[PDB]
Amino acid sequence: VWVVGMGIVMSLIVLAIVFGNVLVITAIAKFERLQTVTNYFITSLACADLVMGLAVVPFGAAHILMKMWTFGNFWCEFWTSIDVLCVTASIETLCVIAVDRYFAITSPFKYQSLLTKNKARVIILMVWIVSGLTSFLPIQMHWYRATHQEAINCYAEETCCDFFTNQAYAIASSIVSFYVPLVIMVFVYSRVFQEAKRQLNIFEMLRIDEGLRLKIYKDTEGYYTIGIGHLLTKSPSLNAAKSELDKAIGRNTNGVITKDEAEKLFNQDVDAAVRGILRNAKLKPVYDSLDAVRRAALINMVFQMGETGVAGFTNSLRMLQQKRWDEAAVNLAKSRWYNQTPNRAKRVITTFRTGTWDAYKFCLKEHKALKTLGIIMGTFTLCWLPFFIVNIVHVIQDNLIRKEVYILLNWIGYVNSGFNPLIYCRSPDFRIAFQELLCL
Ligand SMILES: CNC(=O)[C@H](Cc1cccc(Br)c1)NC(=O)[C@H](Cc1ccc(C(N)=O)cc1)NC(=O)[C@@H](c1ccccc1)C1CCCCC1
Ligand SMILES: CC(C)CCC[C@@H](C)[C@H]1CC[C@H]2[C@@H]3CC=C4C[C@@H](O)CC[C@]4(C)[C@H]3CC[C@]12C
Ligand SMILES: CC(C)CCC[C@@H](C)[C@H]1CC[C@H]2[C@@H]3CC=C4C[C@@H](O)CC[C@]4(C)[C@H]3CC[C@]12C
Ligand SMILES: CC(C)NC[C@H](O)COc1cccc2[nH]c3ccccc3c12
Repeated sequence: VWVVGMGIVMSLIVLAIVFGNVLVITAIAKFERLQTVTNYFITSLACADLVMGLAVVPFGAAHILMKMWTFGNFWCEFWTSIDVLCVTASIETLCVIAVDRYFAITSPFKYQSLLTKNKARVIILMVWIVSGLTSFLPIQMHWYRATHQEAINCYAEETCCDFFTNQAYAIASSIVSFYVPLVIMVFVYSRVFQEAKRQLNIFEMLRIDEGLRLKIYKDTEGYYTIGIGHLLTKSPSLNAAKSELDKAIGRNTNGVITKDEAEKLFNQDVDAAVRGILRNAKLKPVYDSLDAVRRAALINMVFQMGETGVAGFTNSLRMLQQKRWDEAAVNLAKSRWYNQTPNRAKRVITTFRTGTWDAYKFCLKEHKALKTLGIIMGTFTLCWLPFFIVNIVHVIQDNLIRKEVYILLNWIGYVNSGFNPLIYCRSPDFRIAFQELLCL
């Protein structure tokens, strides 16, 4: 009675997919900084969604509104071949991203790919080549067709294009195209989240709660600071901070250093804090009585307040040595250090209390980047898994699943093509990128 409301919602979906994915593709094409191995795979993923929104979803909406197929038999064997192609090439790309992110975090070059940009193009071509054989060869050679009468009536009729497949195809094609790359993706990327948390480091811990500024700034106390929380001087003079900066770097800096020399200062200060923990008589027994995680929290305090200041927590150092983490967490809260900087002290106290990195989960920028990739994979799973689960259940018990439920679940996977550009807005780098492109 009212197909307009359904038709308008469908028209807004096609527009959101074409606009959103062309926006992602152009950002990677125009900006030199975005040319990376991951964004190459993002382009392959965005191209799959673009062909989805151009050549698949519009004809799928016309098929629903007209209750028939008005584009002929040739286009539908193609429309179905393209539809299966974009879903296969999407899950395989995600599987390649999860595997590529695994080797990046297990390598010494943490968060950086072991592939060159030319190898990434070779993998993408192979992905579409293998996906092309999986999607086109069964459809064009008619390896999918069923044998019953209702299916043969739809094949011989040009105005009917319901996707009837035999049970062997619906079982095999779902497993080889979707389930196998999905299970590998979920398993491998589950390990990336484990390694990111397990390989969490005091150098990344201090980077999180003190940031990085390669130009001179003032900290919460007003003192001049540069790098990763490297105190230059407590004097209000700016030449004094600049003069002390030149002595540490060995160069007239004018208050500006690079990241290569900012980390060298950071590595010096961390070693200075550790060397001060071992020399101090009060901190030495506590440090030897701690695991690697709680050792990092103790160096975090010494990094911020100095060796003499951390030794002042007389009671807290008793119980951190006495393995009584919960009691030490309360005394650490009752301190000027908690009142001064509570968000940092909260993360340190939690580290002392739980002995884990729960307070620094997804705080590092690279770990934020890995979380968004997890949302792309998780949302893709939630949108297509009900459809593919119903595929298998329909094969076992044929009478159970109606086509109204089948089309509904298929379109939940259809709207997934527009979610990727929205999820990429979690990145400040794409956010700046599309602001430039949209001229905002
Ligand atoms: C070595 N070169 C880099 O690392 C450049 C450098 C850079 C920085 C700032 C502006 C520009 Br222009 C370029 N960063 C980039 O290439 C960023 C790095 C990044 C930063 C923060 C986050 C997060 N928190 O989710 C995520 C990634 N990549 C991205 O955003 C990409 C991306 C991939 C996966 C999830 C979300 C975003 C693309 C999203 C879609 C369009 C194109 C980007
Ligand atoms: C038969 C028709 C309908 C299917 C459409 C196939 C198209 C969209 C496929 C075929 C080859 C694919 C390309 C293969 C290699 C690359 C290199 C990479 O840096 C960006 C993506 C890009 C450029 C792919 C995008 C999608 C692609 C162009
Ligand atoms: C296949 C038919 C039916 C639909 C239209 C296909 C379009 C969307 C495909 C075919 C080839 C694709 C291109 C292949 C290669 C590149 C280079 C890359 O650096 C940016 C994306 C870009 C430029 C792709 C954009 C999308 C593209 C033009
Ligand atoms: C309107 C119909 C044609 N749409 C198809 C789905 O969007 C995507 O379907 C699949 C993608 C990848 C592998 C697949 N194996 C199948 C077996 C039966 C039905 C769909 C699929 C399928």
